[PDB]
Amino acid sequence: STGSATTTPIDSLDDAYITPVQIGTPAQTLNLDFDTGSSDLWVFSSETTASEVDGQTIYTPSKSTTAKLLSGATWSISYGDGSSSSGDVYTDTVSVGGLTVTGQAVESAKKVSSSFTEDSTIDGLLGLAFSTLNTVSPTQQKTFFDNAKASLDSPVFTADLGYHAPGTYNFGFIDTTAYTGSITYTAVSTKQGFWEWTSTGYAVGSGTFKSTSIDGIADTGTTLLYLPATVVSAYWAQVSGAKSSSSVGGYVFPCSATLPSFTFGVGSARIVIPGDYIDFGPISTGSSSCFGGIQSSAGIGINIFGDVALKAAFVVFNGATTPTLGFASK
Repeated sequence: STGSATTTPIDSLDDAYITPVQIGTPAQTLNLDFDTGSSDLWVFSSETTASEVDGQTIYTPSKSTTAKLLSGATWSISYGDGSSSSGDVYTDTVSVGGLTVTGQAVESAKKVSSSFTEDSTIDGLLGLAFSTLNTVSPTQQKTFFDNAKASLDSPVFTADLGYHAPGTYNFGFIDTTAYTGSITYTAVSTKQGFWEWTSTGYAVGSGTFKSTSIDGIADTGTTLLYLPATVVSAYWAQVSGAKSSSSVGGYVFPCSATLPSFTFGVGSARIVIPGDYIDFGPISTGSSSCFGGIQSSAGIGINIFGDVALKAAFVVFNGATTPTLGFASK
């Protein structure tokens, strides 16, 4: 089997991407944030504290003839941005772009933190990291991809995120029309539960490529590109007036600037992020200070190849017995 679904930016900055997902019988369609950095499929629901729902579409398990309470199971997750959610668990039928999994754990939120409430466009998350990170207790549950894998034509999914435009998540096949050149595959460590890999270096604009190993994670659920402070300083030093602002929370730059590109290495291959992809707009409405899309990871503990990086590539998440990642230009 295969599936193919369009993913759409939630706003004009590509702050996140939403993909429609069918849950239950009859189908209830919710727009979920597909997140290769986590492993829980959770949704706003009829159980979510009413004051914490503000415009999201909710899953109502009592209206699904295939929903079954997973007795005793609870979940609770905290994300790198400080947000969190928790609740109980149902199993139900879940379909993405024509690909159906029966018995998928659907984690129903009883509580969500303010940033989720405040974003009316995201009805939940669909985790695509390794199932070892799934938070359901006392019986850990499998991701949608893990449950689908054996049925897929090939045990892979691909992320093709757009810049200020829709893109595609495919399951079970590699669309050879969706990229240019060849796909370069690189090794993955699953030891932390992530799609963790080692970039071979970087360049700023037209500058020379610096060969240096950068371990980090391919994370569709993180907006920006988070890299070591040395790399980030070298980038922003090429932008007149750019500075790191403790009060804003990262590098800002004059909105009048033209940003240089940023290149990252995948083996001997190179992925070029155009400068425009690094502009996240005014820090507050009407400001002439703009927020940068490349930020330091120094306070995170891990480097994160988020959407800013991934949207410049066609990315293969290869879930073969030994997982690997593939990157192609497009």
